[PDB]
Amino acid sequence: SDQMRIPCVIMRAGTSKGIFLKGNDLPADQELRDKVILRIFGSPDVRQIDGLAGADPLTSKLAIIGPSTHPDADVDYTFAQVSITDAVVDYNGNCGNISAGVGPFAIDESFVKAVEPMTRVCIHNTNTGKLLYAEVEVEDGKAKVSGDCKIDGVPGTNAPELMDFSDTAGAATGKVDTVRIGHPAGVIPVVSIVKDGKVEKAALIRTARRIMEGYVYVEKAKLV
Amino acid sequence: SDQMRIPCVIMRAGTSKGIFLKGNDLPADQELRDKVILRIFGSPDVRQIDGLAGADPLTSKLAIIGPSTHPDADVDYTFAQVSITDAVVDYNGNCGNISAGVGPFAIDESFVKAVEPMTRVCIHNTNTGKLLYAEVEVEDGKAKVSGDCKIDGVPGTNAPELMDFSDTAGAATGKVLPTGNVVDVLSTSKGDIDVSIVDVANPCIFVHAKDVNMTGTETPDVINGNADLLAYLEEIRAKCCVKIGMAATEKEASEKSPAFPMIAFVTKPEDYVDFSTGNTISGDDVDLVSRLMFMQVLHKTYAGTATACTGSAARIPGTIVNQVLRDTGDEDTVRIGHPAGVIPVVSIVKDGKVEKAALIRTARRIMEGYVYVEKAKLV
Amino acid sequence: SDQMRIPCVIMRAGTSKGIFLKGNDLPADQELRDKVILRIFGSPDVRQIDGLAGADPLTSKLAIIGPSTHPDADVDYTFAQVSITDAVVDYNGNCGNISAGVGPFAIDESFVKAVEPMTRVCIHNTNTGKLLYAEVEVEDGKAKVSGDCKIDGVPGTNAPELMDFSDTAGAATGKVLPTGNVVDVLSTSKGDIDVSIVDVANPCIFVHAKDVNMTGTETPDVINGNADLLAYLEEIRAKCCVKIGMAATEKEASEKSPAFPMIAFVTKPEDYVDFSTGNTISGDDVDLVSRLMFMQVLHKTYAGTATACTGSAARIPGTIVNQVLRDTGDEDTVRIGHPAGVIPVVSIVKDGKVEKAALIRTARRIMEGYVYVEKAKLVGSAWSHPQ
Amino acid sequence: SDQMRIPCVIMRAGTSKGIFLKGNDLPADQELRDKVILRIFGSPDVRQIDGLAGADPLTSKLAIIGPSTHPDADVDYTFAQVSITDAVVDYNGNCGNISAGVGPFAIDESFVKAVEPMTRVCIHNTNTGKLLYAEVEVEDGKAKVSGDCKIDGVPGTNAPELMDFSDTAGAATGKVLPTGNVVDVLSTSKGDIDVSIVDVANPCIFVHAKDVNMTGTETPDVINGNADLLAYLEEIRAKCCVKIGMAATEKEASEKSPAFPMIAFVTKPEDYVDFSTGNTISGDDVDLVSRLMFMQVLHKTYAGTATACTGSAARIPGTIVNQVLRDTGDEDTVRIGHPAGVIPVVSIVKDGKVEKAALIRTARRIMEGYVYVEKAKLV
Repeated sequence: SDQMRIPCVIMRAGTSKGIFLKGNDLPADQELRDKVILRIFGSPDVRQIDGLAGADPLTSKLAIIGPSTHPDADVDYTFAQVSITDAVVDYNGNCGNISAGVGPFAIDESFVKAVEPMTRVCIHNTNTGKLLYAEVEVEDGKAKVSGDCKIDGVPGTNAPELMDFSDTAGAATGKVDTVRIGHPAGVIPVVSIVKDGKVEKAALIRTARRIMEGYVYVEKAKLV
Repeated sequence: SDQMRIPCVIMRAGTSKGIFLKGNDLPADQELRDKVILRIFGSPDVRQIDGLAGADPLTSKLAIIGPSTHPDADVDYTFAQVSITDAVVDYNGNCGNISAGVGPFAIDESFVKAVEPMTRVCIHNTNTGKLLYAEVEVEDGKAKVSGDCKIDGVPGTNAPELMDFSDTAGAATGKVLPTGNVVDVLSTSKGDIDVSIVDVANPCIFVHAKDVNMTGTETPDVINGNADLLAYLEEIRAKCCVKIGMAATEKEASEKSPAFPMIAFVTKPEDYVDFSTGNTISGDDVDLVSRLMFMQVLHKTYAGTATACTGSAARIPGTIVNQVLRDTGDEDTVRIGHPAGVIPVVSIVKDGKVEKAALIRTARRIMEGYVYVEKAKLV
Repeated sequence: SDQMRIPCVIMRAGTSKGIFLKGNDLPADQELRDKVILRIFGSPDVRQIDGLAGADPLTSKLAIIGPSTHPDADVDYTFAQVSITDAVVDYNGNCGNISAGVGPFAIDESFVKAVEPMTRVCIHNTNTGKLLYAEVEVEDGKAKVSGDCKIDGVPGTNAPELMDFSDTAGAATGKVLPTGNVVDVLSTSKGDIDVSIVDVANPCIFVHAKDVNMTGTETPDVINGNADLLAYLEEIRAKCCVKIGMAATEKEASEKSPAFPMIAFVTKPEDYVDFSTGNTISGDDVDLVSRLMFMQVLHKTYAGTATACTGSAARIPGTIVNQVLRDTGDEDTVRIGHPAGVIPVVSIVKDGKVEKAALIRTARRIMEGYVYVEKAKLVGSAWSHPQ
Repeated sequence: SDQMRIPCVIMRAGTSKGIFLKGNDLPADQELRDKVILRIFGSPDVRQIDGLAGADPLTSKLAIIGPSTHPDADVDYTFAQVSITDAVVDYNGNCGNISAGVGPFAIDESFVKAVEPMTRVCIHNTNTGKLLYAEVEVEDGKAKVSGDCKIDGVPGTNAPELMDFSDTAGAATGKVLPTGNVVDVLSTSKGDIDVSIVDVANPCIFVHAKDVNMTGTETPDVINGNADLLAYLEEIRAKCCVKIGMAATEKEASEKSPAFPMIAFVTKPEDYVDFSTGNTISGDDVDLVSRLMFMQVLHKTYAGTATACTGSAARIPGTIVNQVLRDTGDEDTVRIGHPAGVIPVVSIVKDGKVEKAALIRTARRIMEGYVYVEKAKLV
């Protein structure tokens, strides 16, 4: 009676931790939808002590997953950066690491039919409108977790997943092979192709796994 | 098939977030039990990115609940701090904050029969051997969550829980007054100073604000920008550490016991500025003003175990805390004026015996479900 | 340990209980899939004591739900009647009852975006190839459960769901009117008799109650009473079965095919007695009285598929059902007078093509969580005959 | 928002199926409790189409589990028979089969610490005040499921569990022979009949098969299929219920106490068909043939309690059971032939008192999760 349950899963998506929710498990009204996300995350609060998020920007992001609204997509995906300090749910942009969780989650939730060795998943990003391509290793109707692929920022080794960003060209503007990078915590290669105005492939190897599934509670009285 | 499922609860307990597991859901082999815990939390990792914990010691604490092995206790409770950067599951002391979630957990899981208005849950701490008494508000078979009691560290208000720490008297030491004195005069690099050493919940050393050259109502920014004060308080801390048996040497105390005993400096109730909010706390709302150090640095509020210890000291005739304390007549509450507010503690000590050391906490179940552990990482 | 967990939902779907699973949560290997399904249900075992099924075929049904395999469909849906008594998972037909829960399941699981006050769900049935159209009441991202609608076989009242079988027009024969004619003269051991054969959801034969020496308003004791009427109705049924191409022989029709086509005798709205409560149903409540045989015996109420078929025939001008129907005008519902109450159906036919043939159903989620199946009983044997 | 969630477990316990709820998960108000239970089960309704239960008395059973309320017991267990046909939840007895899931449930839920090979669980049956003891095979913190033990009425083979019903004499009356007699003649609408009433684990009424026009070896279909036998068995049942203080009227007995006492009709050993397989159970394999009625209808196997009670009666010189029983010689086992085969019970009555009442059982968790209940059905 004091609280309400919401189904909810938590993922490591690449170098991030995401909280994953199904479109229908959230309020239709945007005002209430935002209050409820803030309550799940434990925002606004520097410690995020009364909610699921872990007080770092890398561990305070949302993926809402729903039925595809695009004839060429298996699944719709809405990303949000949930502010730690402010009452703000920011829907501006795509998260490349978080989109690495989407495919495996879509398979494990039967939004996409599992095909052994490898399932191609096509993701419709809402914030952008653009399509992403995930190539997912599948074993027994579920996403493979184990294997020998190292990405920097995550201890140990996991099943590789290829993300294709090639149709991201246009992001905000509407206008536009393995190359290294010495980012904050190591190194990272990508399969770029530079040809003026068309992007052939922008593909990189990510990694993901499900950490938890269950129900978050959210206090009713705090939705005054 | 790749991953393994373990039943699991996440709670806010006081100003902490903990993971609450049941005894039987964990392997009995200590060595592998700990490999699982580390895997559940995501350690070792600065970022704890491949686990449930939030990469801060406040959000990296474990609670294993099981059947009571003590005839007066309802539930057994084993605490552990799970290291972030290392592969250690440290079961050493207890944690006063996390214990706040145990009563609500026991009720919601039906370890204890729900009784309306309030359910008394007696918790046997495993790490320590001591009992804690919880007074939980209950409604419709569950622990009440909503209400209008406020605690520092947690936004908003909630339902109160009464945590009595009376049985932790002589925690670290075996005695409420380890030194046998109500005030000890301590030799110091800067001359003699008066100190009062009390051991309830955790050992605490008390000093007059004047004797360390402060008004007592200073601000965290003023206090932390005083290398000289800090060097001095640590010096005093370390000497009493040696004095009460917790280290052989001041170096050892400073290096290997940085946390306990704690040190606080006290004054009489007077008006002061709430640092966090720029507003004035009237001296009429507090029975004394205190400034607690924790980890060679000012604690921005007041630690739970320091609260129980301060209140206990208040009631022992002759301690620095008792001298400074505004007489409370028949009120058993003492009101401690910390930097950002006032925290009440119910404190009854008759004849050197602690009969109540009870503070108000709060707790809330955040999530329930199953954690996943990768089978290959347990090799 | 000893057991493996599988996600799982139990639903009430129409007057049935179904176990609803998701495509990727079952094994791909067909032989192993049926194994796991059977362990879930507790079959074979006449009591089904070691699984979730209720040991009655009403409560031993399966729905596998996964992503759509059809351009116009939101979701794919596979049905199966799990056998109580033998190690068999029977994927033959479809169940208009079980599919009543598909729509709500799809919404509650976010396979179809929730729309208030109502979501249309397009269901692609695997066993059959046809599409089904669910109109579902939604509130706060979920199928409504509470409401004022009453269905027989379910205590109390619930939120109504519209289930449209109009895409099962000519499913069994390829044509709505398997003969081309709205009425046919059929030869009989008792003379010629008029018959209308319509094929929506399932083929039905329709007969004037008068032409079988009935008033049309009798009772399950009275009808089942005289063996001449029972015998004569099987004759007609078996002969039509042959005529529309589903048997080569009356004998074969009535032994290898006793369920379909079905047969009903019909009259205009009238007062008549409900056998279950000696009460009286006014003729203004109904748009025709009708009496349905199923398995050589009177059906005590009305079969789902017959309902959809009857409503359709009623709108096809000429047919016996259509001749005997009360005008409805603006109202698309036709109310059918069966022997223990009045079932309704939404029926629109325009220019020989059927647009709505919709039953009113009800559904509700009963439980969600994890079924356990014991791994040792899944182990692949050399040969397993329990005899 | 239309529906409420209730945590919930389904188990096969022995040869029955049960729903296991924890104490704090059901409302405190008895009337609201009983309305919730009915919604969870789907009652009343011949089909139980809108609830969890299976529309057969053996699949409409409830166990509620809570903390122990008895100084020698690890856990509390309250049984209820949920009526299929009526709005009735019946707490007047124990259930032997269901009680077999209680040990496994208590361990899997951490009310009892798991001990490898075998964990002893002492169980306080609420309804009756008596204690039963269970010995459970544990592996990896949970009750074992897999094994080589066969119990007739459940396909395949499982981990065995030893159930001990020795502390359960006079479960409802306070006396092994509540009338004082081994045999009483009862007045009846068909004239005088001999009955033995024995109260061990639960009270049972034993009758000669022939005194009711049966050969004793009939089939659920054959027995469930004649109204008169059924109406007459209930008359006997109801009358002995009143005669023993569990009811005021015979009408009340059939309406408010339809579960207990139970009634069985018995015969000397004979060949009979096992309805569930079709196989012939040989007369040399049993010591007697019993047909047990439960909820006005044949009990399709045999009750755990009725098993304890039937064996005890076999050892009391004079009872109908005793009269019909093949001499066992040195063997302490009595082999009871029920409709689905054979159940053995180690049964020693030393002239007055029950020293052994022991059987083997088997248990399995089938599903964990949340039942939903429609809020509007409760207002």
